[PDB]
Amino acid sequence: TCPFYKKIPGTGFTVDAFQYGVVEGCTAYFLTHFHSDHYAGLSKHFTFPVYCSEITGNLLKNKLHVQEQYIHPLPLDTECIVNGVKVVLLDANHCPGAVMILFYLPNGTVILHTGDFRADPSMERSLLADQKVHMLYLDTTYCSPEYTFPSQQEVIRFAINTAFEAVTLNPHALVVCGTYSIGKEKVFLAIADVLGSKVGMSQEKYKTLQCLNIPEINSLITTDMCSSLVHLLPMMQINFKGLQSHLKKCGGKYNQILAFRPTGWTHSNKFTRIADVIPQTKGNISIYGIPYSEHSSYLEMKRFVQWLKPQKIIPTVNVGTWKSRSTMEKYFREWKLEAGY
Ligand SMILES: COc1ccc2c3c(cccc13)C(=O)N(O)C2=O
Ligand SMILES: COc1ccc2c3c(cccc13)C(=O)N(O)C2=O
Ligand code: NI
Ligand SMILES: [Zn+2]
Repeated sequence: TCPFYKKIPGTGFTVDAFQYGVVEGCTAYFLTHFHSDHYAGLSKHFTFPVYCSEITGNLLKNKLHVQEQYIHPLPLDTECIVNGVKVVLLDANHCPGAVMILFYLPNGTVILHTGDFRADPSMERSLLADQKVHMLYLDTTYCSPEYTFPSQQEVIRFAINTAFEAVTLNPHALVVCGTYSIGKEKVFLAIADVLGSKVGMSQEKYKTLQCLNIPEINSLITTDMCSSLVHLLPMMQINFKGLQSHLKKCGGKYNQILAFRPTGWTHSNKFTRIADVIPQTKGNISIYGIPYSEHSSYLEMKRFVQWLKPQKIIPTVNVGTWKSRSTMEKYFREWKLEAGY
């Protein structure tokens, strides 16, 4: 049962629809980015063409072992023709390799699928400025006004300052950052840079980062944990028990852990500004939850949609309940009446 919001009308295209078997009529499967809820179903035994960014294609080949004959990477900001239809991939400001897709239908309809994105004013000067867009398939993850969080710049500044202070006060403190999906790499890269260290991680995480075309990555990451003052761990280990366990394995090199858990929005945001964020502490371990989002805030999403002025909006997130659907449609109507389209 492939949902309608993953189908592109007038085409043989689906978007992020790999867990529904052979979709009837689908001649090309697009993947917006390498996140689990979006590539779900893709495996080494997929035998249909997959269209994606170069970075996403690297991850499909090396992490999911999809055969190269079915991986069709496309450059960004470049008009391409897929099965007789003009398409453009645009940077989504989400995770590495994440794209939005512009479809130019033969009948003149223009469709923008945002994939997952964090709307930014720089998108208002992309190839979208040249385009009337009739249908918008919109990442509505945080489509409610209570969803406020700081800029990525502000969050990284807090993380850098917090880590530099803690390690300058105690040179025997270890910094740990939690990760699961790709994305939010700036958190641990910026901290390692201010500490003059490479980032140590597992072989599997190292493999993943090697696929991301990050400039000078070999100067920034390592599998030699002993040489690193900043360690990556699975997000599930970012707790007092998991961190105590990791500290023991470091052989008495460290006597303190400062850990960061990059989250999306938490209602702590509704009460606390980034400068007033405090950690959870138990003994010699402190855990900071930092609101580093790679999705649009409500205000960022509203600004983007009011600039784009689409004729029709199709939400791709929070579609499962009538309450969420009615809430989002109320906001779309508000935005349209305020802006005048
Ligand atoms: C369990 O934590 C996640 C699982 C899946 C995803 C995800 C994302 C952000 C942040 C967290 C997650 C995301 O952007 N996407 O697409 C995902 O699939
Ligand atoms: C199972 O838990 C998730 C599955 C998918 C997603 C997700 C996210 C946050 C937090 C959790 C999840 C998210 O932001 N996005 O985009 C997702 O697709
Ligand atoms: Ni995502
Ligand atoms: Zn997602």
